Amino acid sequence: AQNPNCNIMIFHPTKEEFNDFDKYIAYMESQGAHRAGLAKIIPPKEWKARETYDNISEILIATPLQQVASGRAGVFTQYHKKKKAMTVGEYRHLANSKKYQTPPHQNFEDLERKYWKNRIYNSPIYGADISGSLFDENTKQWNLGHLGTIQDLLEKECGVVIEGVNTPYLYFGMWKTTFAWHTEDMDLYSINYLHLGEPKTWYVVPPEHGQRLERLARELFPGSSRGCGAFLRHKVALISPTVLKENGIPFNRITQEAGEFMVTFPYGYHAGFNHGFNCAEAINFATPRWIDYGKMASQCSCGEARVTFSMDAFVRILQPERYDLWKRGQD
Ligand SMILES: O=C(O)CNC(=O)C(=O)O
Ligand SMILES: [Mg+2]
Ligand code: NI
Ligand SMILES: [Zn+2]
Repeated sequence: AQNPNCNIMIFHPTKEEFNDFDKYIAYMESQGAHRAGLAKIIPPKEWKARETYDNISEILIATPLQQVASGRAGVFTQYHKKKKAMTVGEYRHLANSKKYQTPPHQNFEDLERKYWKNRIYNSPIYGADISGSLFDENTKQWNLGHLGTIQDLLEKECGVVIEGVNTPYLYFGMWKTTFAWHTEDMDLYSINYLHLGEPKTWYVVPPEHGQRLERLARELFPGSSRGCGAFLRHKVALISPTVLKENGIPFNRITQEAGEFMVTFPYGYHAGFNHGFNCAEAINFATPRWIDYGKMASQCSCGEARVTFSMDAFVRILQPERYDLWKRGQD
C-alpha cells in the first residue's frame, strides 16, 4: 500500500507531465497521495498562470466578510459579518494597515504559534467565494477555468445527463483569515492555486480517519452537534493542532506559497489560515474514484449549509433516499 502513514506528498511535474490534468491526478493517487487528504503540486518552471498581477485592483469584493470568533483559543467558532463592498485595491490597503497587517515574526512556525495564540482576539476581513478567474485564457495547462466539469464526469461514469455548471472562485485573504474544518460539497476534490501574496497554512485529516475528527467535533461543539448531524458542513468550527494532538486525531500540516497548487481529495477534512494579503483561486472537480464518496457523503438538512444550484443534481442522482429531506433544508 503506497503512503501508509498518510503523509502529505509534494509533486514536481515536468512540463510534459503538466499537459494532461486527469492523468496526473491519477498518477499522484498511484503513489498514495490521496491517503493524506491533501497534496502540493509545484508547477514546472516553464509554466505561468498569467503574465502579471499588476492590473487586478479594480476587481470588486461585493460582500467582504468579517470573521468574528467565539470560544477559546484552540476551540472556537466563527461567524461571518457582512461588510460594505470594496475593490481589491481597497482591500489590499486594509490588509496592510496597522490594524490588520501580519506582525513581525521569525519564520512560519513562529507565525503559526501567534495565529493559534491570538486569532480569537481579532476579526479579520476575508473576500471569499467571488465567482471568477485570474488564469489567462491562453494558459493551457492546469487552468482552473478549463477543467472537465463534474456534470460531465457524472455523465461519463453513470450515463445520466444533468443540469448545472462548475466555475472557479477567487479568495482575497489577510492575516488571520481562516477556513474552518470541512470537506468539500458532496466530498468532491478541490484544487487551489495561490496566485499572489503571502502564504496559506493548511491542516488536513487523512480520509480514512475523517470520522475521528467528526467524533471529536461532536464532543467539542455539543450544542451544534444536537442541532445538526453534519454540522461541519456549516463551515464554522476551528480546532487547533494542539487540541487535535491532545485528542489523538491523526493530521498533517503544510504551508502553500504563491505559485503553488494544492489538491484536496474526497473526504479529506481541511482547515487553515492566511499569513497576510493574498489571492487564491479554487474549484471543485471529480474523477471516477470520487463517485463512491459522493454516494456516501453526509449531508446537512437543518438549513444552515445552503449551497449552489449544481448540488441538487448530485444529491438527486447519487443519494435519492436523502434527496427530499436535503431539499427541504435548501427551502
Ligand atoms: O483558501 C480558502 O479559504 C479555502 N479553500 C479551500 O477550502 C479549498 O481550496 O478547498
Ligand atoms: Mg482590475
Ligand atoms: Ni475546501
Ligand atoms: Zn446543518
